[PDB]
Amino acid sequence: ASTDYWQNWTDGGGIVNAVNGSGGNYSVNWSNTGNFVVGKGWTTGSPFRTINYNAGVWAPNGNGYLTLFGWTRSPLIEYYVVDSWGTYRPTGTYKGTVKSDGGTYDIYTTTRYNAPSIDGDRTTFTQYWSVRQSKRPTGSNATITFTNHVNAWKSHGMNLGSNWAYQVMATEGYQSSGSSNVTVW
Repeated sequence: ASTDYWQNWTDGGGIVNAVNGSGGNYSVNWSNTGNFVVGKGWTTGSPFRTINYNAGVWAPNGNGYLTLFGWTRSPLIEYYVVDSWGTYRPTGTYKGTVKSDGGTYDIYTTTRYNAPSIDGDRTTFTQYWSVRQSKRPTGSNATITFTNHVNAWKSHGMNLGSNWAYQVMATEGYQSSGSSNVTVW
């Protein structure tokens, strides 16, 4: 499907060279950054969407995530479906696991305090995570059947908001360097 949203946010630290390529393709070169999130997807997320992607390049030199990323409002929730990472595997409060698209993911919840949110400014919000137990190989056509995650989360009392914001396959980094090239559809 044609992506219609381009996500390019940085807290201003270091170098983040994000390129908005043709179609659903994008690339990022980053160096000694603070926190940043880049990716392509849809302006309005959906719990029934099936995300396809191919990371032709996934080379983080430190903390970085290759992950589905999105937000909902009412309540304000940031969610993730992490397929690969760099030197640090994200974790939090363990809830359970979910099997989807050939992999097994751990379900976690965390909370951010006085952190930047989608609406700008700072606030406290909850984060929902699905983190693969082992890194998913890249360079191949991968699929993320989001409904499986949404349903698994629901079974653990992890309900998303009623107002859906953007939903994208992104590259997120934190005080690191690296490169990535991803195509989303």
